[PDB]
Amino acid sequence: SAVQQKLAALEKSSGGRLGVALIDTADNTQVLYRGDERFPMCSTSKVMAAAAVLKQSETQKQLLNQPVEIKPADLVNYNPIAEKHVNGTMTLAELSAAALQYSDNTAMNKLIAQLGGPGGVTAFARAIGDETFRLDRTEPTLNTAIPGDPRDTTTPRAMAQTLRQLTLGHALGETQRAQLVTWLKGNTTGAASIRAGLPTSWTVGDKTGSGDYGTTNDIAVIWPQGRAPLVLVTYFTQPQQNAESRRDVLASAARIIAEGL
Repeated sequence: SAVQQKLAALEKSSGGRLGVALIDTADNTQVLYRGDERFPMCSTSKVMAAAAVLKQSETQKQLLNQPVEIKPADLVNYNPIAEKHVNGTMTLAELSAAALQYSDNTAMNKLIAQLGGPGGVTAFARAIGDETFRLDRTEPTLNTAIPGDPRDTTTPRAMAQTLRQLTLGHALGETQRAQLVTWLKGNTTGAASIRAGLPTSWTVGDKTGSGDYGTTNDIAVIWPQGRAPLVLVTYFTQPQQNAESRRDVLASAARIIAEGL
C-alpha cells in the first residue's frame, strides 16, 4: 500500500531499521512494517512492569500505596524522580508514575524487584497472551540494544496487541486500566516522538524508549476527536553503536500513518 511504500522510503532515508505496528480499533485492521522483527524495547518495557504491578493490585487492594525505600545504592544512570526521594520512600504508585511519565530507571528496577525479577515481568506478558515479549535484564543494561541480541526485545505487532489489551481491552481491571491510561496520557518525554507527527487536537498517551545503537522507540494509544482510538508502536534502531537518537523518524512515521485514517 501507499503507506508501506512511504514507510519504506522513510526508513531508507533514515539509515536505520524501522518497525511499525498500527491497530485501528474501529475495524481491527492492522498496518505493519517489519511487524514481526525483534527490536530492543528499552524503556518501552516499563509499561509491562507497571501493568504487572497493577495486575497484582487487583488482589492486593492496598499494594500501590506500599512505601518502598530509595537507597543511594538503588540509583542507576537516570533517576529524575527517585533522586528526589533518596533515603526516603516512594509508593508503588509513585514509582509506577515515575517509570512511565519520566522514564525513571531506578523506579523501573523497583517494579522489577516487586515482581521477583525480570522473569516476573515476562510472566505477566505470557499471562495476558504475549508470547513474544521477553525481559531479561534490569536497568540500565537492558538498553544495550545489540544487533541480533534477542534479550529485552519484542516485535511491533506483539507490543501493539498487548498495549491494546492493557489500555483498551480488559487485561487489567477497570480501575487499574484507567490508572494506566491516566499515567500514559501524562507522559512528559514524548513531545518530539509520535505526538509530533499527529494533529494537536488528538489525545495521546505514550511511553518513549531510547538506548544504544541510536535506538529510538515510542508506543502510544491515540484518541482522535470523534473517531475510534488507535494503537501505534514505532521502533527504530541504527547500525552504529554511538548513533544519535532519531525521534524525528518516529514523528515522520506517525505522520505517514495519520495520512489515510
